[PDB]
Amino acid sequence: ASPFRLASAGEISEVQGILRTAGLLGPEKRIAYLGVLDPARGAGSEAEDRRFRVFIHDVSGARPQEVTVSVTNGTVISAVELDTAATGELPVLEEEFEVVEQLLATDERWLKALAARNLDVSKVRVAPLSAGVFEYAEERGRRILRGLAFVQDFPEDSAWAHPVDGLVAYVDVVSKEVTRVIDTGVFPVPAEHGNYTDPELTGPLRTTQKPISITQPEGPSFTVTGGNHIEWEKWSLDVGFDVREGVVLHNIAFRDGDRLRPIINRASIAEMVVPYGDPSPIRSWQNYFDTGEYLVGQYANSLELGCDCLGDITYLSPVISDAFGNPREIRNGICMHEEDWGILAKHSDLWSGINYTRRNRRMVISFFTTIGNYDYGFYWYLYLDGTIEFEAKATGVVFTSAFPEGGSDNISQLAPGLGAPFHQHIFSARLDMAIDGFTNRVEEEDVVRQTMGPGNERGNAFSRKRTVLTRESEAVREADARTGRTWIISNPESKNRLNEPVGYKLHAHNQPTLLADPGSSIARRAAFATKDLWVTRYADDERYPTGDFVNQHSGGAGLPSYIAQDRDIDGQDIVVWHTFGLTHFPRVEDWPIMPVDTVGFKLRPEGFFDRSPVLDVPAN
Amino acid sequence: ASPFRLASAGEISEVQGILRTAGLLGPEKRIAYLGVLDPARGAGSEAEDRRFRVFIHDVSGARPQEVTVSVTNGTVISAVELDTAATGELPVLEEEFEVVEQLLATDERWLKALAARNLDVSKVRVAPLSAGVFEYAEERGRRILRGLAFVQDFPEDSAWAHPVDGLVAYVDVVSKEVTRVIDTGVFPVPAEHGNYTDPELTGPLRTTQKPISITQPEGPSFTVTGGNHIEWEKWSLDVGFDVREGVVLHNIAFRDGDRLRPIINRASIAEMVVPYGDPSPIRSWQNYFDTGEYLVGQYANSLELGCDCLGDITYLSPVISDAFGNPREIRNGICMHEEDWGILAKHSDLWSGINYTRRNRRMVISFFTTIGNYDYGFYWYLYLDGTIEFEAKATGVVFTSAFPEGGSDNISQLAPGLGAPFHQHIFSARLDMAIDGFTNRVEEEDVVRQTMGPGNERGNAFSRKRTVLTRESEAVREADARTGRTWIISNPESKNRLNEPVGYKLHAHNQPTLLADPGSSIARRAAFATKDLWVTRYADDERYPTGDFVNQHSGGAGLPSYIAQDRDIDGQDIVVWHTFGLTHFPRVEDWPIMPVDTVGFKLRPEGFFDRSPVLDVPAN
Ligand SMILES: O=CCc1ccccc1
Ligand SMILES: O=CCc1ccccc1
Ligand SMILES: [Cu+2]
Ligand SMILES: [Cu+2]
Ligand code: NA
Ligand code: NA
Ligand code: NA
Ligand code: NA
Repeated sequence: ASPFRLASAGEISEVQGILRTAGLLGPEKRIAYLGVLDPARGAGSEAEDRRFRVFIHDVSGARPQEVTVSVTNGTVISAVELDTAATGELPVLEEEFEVVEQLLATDERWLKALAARNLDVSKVRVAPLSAGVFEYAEERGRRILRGLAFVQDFPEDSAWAHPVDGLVAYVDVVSKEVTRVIDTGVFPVPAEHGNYTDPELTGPLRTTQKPISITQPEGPSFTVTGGNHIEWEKWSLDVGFDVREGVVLHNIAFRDGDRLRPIINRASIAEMVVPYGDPSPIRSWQNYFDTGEYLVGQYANSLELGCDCLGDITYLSPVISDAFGNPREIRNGICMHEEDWGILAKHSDLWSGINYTRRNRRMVISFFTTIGNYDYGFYWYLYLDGTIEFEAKATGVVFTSAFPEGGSDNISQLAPGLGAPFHQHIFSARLDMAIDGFTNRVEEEDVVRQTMGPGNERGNAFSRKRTVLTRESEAVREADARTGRTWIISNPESKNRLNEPVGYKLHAHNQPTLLADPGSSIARRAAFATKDLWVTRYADDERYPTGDFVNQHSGGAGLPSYIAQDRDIDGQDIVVWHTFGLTHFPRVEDWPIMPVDTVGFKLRPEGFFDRSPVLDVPAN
Repeated sequence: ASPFRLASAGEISEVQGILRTAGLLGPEKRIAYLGVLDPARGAGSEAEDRRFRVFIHDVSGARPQEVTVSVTNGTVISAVELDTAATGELPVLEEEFEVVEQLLATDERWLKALAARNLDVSKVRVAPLSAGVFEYAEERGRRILRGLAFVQDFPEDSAWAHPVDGLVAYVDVVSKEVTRVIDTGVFPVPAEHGNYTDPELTGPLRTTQKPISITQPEGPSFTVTGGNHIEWEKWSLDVGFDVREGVVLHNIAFRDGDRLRPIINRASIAEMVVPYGDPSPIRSWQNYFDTGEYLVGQYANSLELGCDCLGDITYLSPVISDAFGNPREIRNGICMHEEDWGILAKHSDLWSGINYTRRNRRMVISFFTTIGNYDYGFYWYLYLDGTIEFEAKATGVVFTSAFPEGGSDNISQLAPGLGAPFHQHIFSARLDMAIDGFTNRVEEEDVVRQTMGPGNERGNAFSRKRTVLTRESEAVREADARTGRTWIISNPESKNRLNEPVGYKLHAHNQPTLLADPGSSIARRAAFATKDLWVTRYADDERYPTGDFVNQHSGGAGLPSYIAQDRDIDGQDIVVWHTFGLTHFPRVEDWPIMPVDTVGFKLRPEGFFDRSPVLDVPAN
C-alpha cells in the first residue's frame, strides 16, 4: 500500500498497454527510459496515484516523446514531442551497443584502415561511446555514437588488452550512416594478452586462504515489510530502484524514543561522469555519463551469495522495462545485510573502576553495475550512532590506448606498448534533506585560527565560524581541507535540549573536482562537477544535476540553470548536491583487472540528539 | 633466535639485576622507561646482542640517568647523568598519578578553595596533568605536575561530569610542595551525572540486536613463529611492543614469487599530542603528549574475546618493566586476526562473456590504551593487494569544563552548565622506509591543470608533476588537497618490468595540522605537528619527532633539530614522518561517552609490482 513501493511487473505491463492503446508505442518505438515518479509534496491525502515517466525513441527518425502515465487510472497525463537539437538526445539504447560495430564493418574507409593494420574485421570489437558536443555542425539534432576499436584474438579474449590507436569513427545510428572515419596514423596493436583467468598469467592459485564463516544463527536484526520498507536498529527507510539512478533511499528516519524523526527525504547518486585527460584527437572528446547517458540501473548485476555478498543476505529483485515495455526482473540485484563494525565506544576509568566496551555495526544496501569496461559498486551504510555513509567502489578494466614511443604526459604505461589515459570518476549525490522536517538551512563551517595577543596570551586558542547560505546564488561552494571545512544542515525551528538547532554535518573527502579547462565542452555539460557543494530550493522537476537529457546536450542544463532563480534557502525545503570523485593516474597494479578503489562521503549527527544515541546498546 | 623478538620476563629480570649489581637501582630509584633497542644497521653478523635502554628516576632529588645495558653480556654499556633543565624531564610515573591529589588535600589554599564551593575533599579527584613550559621561572629544572579537579559523588560516579572550574594547582612532585594555587572565581559544578551504565540514563536496553557469528572453521590463514613473526598472504613482518610507542611493526616485506621484497623497515606511532584551544588560564597551558609524556604502551588494555576482538583471534601478551624492574605481563594486550573486506576485483565482460569476482581481506594488528579520560585503539591493516593502512580510533570521555554563562567561542556545551573545550588529537607516524632495499627517495606529486590552447585544443588535458626532495632542508612539506597532493617513496635503483622505479604512494587524509599560533609554547614543543610530511636521513638516535625527553622540554627538540643537518636524502636510507590528526569540536552526541571517531593514512603500491599482485587469489 506504500506509494514508495518498487515497481511491479504488473505495473510495467499496464504502462505498455496504456501507451499502446493511446497509439504511442508503435513498432518503430523504443522505450529509452521508464521510471516511477515520486509522490508530490503533500502526499498526506492517501489518494494513491502511481505515475510513470517514459522516454520514447523512434527508430524511423520521428521525434521522440516524453510521456507521463497514471497506472492507477489508466490514462496518459501528458505527452510532449521533443526537439533534440534543443533539449538533448535520449539515453543510449542497449540495442545500439552492437549497431556501431556492424555499421563500420561494411564501410570502405573503416575496412581500409583495418586492412592497413592487417586486422581481420571479424575480430574487431567497437565500443559504443557517447559523442558529446564538439565542432561538428552536422551532428546537431542527430543521434551520434563514436567508436573506438579493440581486437579480440579469440572469443574469450580480453579485447581491452589490444586497443587500435589512431583510429576513430562517428556513426549516425538512426540513418545508419558513417559520418566520419579519422585515421591519424598506425600504432602497433599491443600484443600481450590480458586474460586474468589464464593460468599462464595467474600462475598457480593460492592454497593458503582458509575460509571465513559469517553467519547469523537467529537471522538478521532488520525487518523488511511491504517489499522494500526496512527497519533496523531505530532506522526506518524505503529502498527504491530506478533504471537511471540505481538504488534510491527514501524517507530515512530515526526512532528517537517515542518519535520518528526524519533525516533525509530522498538520497541518490544523480549523475556520474568519467572525463578523459588525453589531448589526442582519438580520445579528447571522451567523457561518458554512465548515469545520465547509459542508465546505470539497467546494467545492474545479479549478485551471487558467498561471492558478491557474504553473510546472512536478504535480496531485492527490482523490475524494469525493456525497449518494448515488457517487464524483466533483475534477480538478486540488491543485497542487504548487517555487518559487525568493530568498537563503538570504550572506556576503562581510573577512578570509578568501571570497564565498558560496546561494539558497532552497520546496515549495508548495495548494488553493482557494469557499463562496458567499468564496474562500480554502490554502497549505502547506516550505523548505530546515526552516521550515514556512501561509498563507491571502482573496479573492472581500465580503458586502454597505445603507449606512444618516447612517452606521454597524459597516459600511463601498463604493459609494453599498452597505455591507459588519465581520467577522473566524478559523482553527484543528490540529498533531499529533511532534518526533523522540511524547514532546513545549510551553514558552512570553517576552523578559525587566532593570533596570540590580548585574550589569547599563550597563543593556543582556536575556534570556528559558521556562515548561513541564504540564497541559491551564494550556495555554490568549494572545499577547503586546510581550514577543515564542513557543511551543517540544520533545522532552525527544531532545537535540542540545550536550545540549539538540530543538525547533521557533511564530511567530504576533499578530492579534486573537474580538472578540465573552464572553457571546455565538458565543463559546460558537467558544470556540477566544478564545485564541491550546491544547494537548491526543492522543485519537483529539478531531478538531475545535468538535466533530463544529457546525451549530446550542448551544456548549461541542470544546476547552473536552477540556481539562477536565486531562491530563498534559509529555513526552506532544500536539496544538497555534493560532488565527489577519484582522479585516476593508472598504475601497473591496475592491469589487467583493477583492484577496488573507493570514494564517498558521510553525514554525522551534530546536536541532533540530546546525548549519545547508543547508550542503550547491550554488552554483546 | 630473532633479534626482533619481544622482550621476555627473563630479560627484564636480568636488566634489573645488572642495574642493581652496578649500583644504579637503589631504593630511591624508579624506572620511568625501559625498552629494547633495535639492531643497528648491518645486523648481518649474526652476533646477537640484546640491548635495553633505561631511564632511571630518583625520588630523593638526585639527577636521573639514562642507561644502556647488554642483557646478552650482562654489562652496563653507558650511563649518563641528565641535567633536566637542559634536556627535559623524564616521563610521568604511574605512581605519581595519585600524588597530586594527596598533596593538595593537605594544602590550606586548596582546602580554602574547596570549602568556598562546599566540596568535601574526600570526593574531589585531581587529574595528574603534564605541565609544559610557560612563564614560571621557578619550574625550570623541577618536576612539576598540574592539577584540575573533578567531583565524584560516590565511588562509581563518573567524575568527568563534575568539573571544578576556576581552580588549578601546580605541584612539585619530588620536593612535595604545592607551588601555586590559582582560583579565578566560582563556577557552579555541573550537577547532572554522566553514568552511562545507570539504567536511569540508558533506559531499557535494546532487545533487537541478533548475534553475528564470525568463525574460521579451519583456523586462521596466518602463522605466528618465534613468538611474534607473522606470515600472511605473502606478507611477512615482526610485531614489536615498546612501552612508549606501543605496537611497532618491523621488517614489513612481501613475497613476490621467488623474492622477499622489503617495503618498510620499521613503522610506529612515534608521538601524539592533544593541544587544547581554550584561552582560560585554568586550561590554556593544557597540551598532553600521551606517547612522549605518559607512555601509551604501559596503559594497554587486556582485550577480551567477543567484546574487544571478534572472530578467530590470536593474542600476544607483551612484557614490560614496572617502576622497580619487575616484569609484568599485559595479558591479551595485542589482538591479531584476519577480516573479510568485501569485493577485491570484479568484472563482467560484454565481449568475452567472462564473469569474475574476487573477495578482499585484511590482516588486523591492534591494541587499545587508556590514559585518564581518553581511550585510543591503534590499528594496523595489511591488505591482499599490497595496501598498508593505519587507523586510530578515538573514544573514551571528553575532557570537560564549566560552560560559561553567555557562551564561549572555544568550548562546546554538552549538558546544562557542562562544557567541553575545543582541542585536537595529532599523531606522528614514523616510517623507516625500505622500498626494495634502503636506497629510497621521496617525490611530491601534484595534479597539473592545463590551459586550453595549442596542443590542448578541446581543453580536456590534465597531467601530474613529481618533485624529488633531495635535501632535508627542502623536505618539510604541507598537504594540498585541492591539487591532489601525494608523496611517492621510490627506489631509483630498482625498476619494474617497464623500467620504471618501484614505489609506494602515501595517501593522507588532509586534515588540519596544529592550529596554535606559531609563537606559542606548544608550536615550539610540538613543531612536528605544524607540517604534514617530514623526511630525514636515518640515524640510530633520531627516534622521536619531539626528542627523547618531552616532559617540560623547552622546545625545538626532535625534527627541527634533525633536519638542520641538511643531509642528502636522494637515494639514501630515509625516514618519513607523517603528521595526521582530528580537530575536535565536541558535539552533544559525544556525551557522556564518545562514539568512536577515526583518522589515519595508507600507502598503496605505485609500480612496485609488474601487474596486479592478486591475480592468484582463488574464487572463494
Ligand atoms: O561506460 C560507458 C562507456 C562505454 C560503453 C560501452 C563500452 C565501453 C565503454
Ligand atoms: O591523557 C593524559 C592526560 C591525563 C592523565 C590522567 C588523567 C586525565 C588526563
Ligand atoms: Cu579510473
Ligand atoms: Cu577529542
Ligand atoms: Na542546444
Ligand atoms: Na528538502
Ligand atoms: Na631547556
Ligand atoms: Na630507511
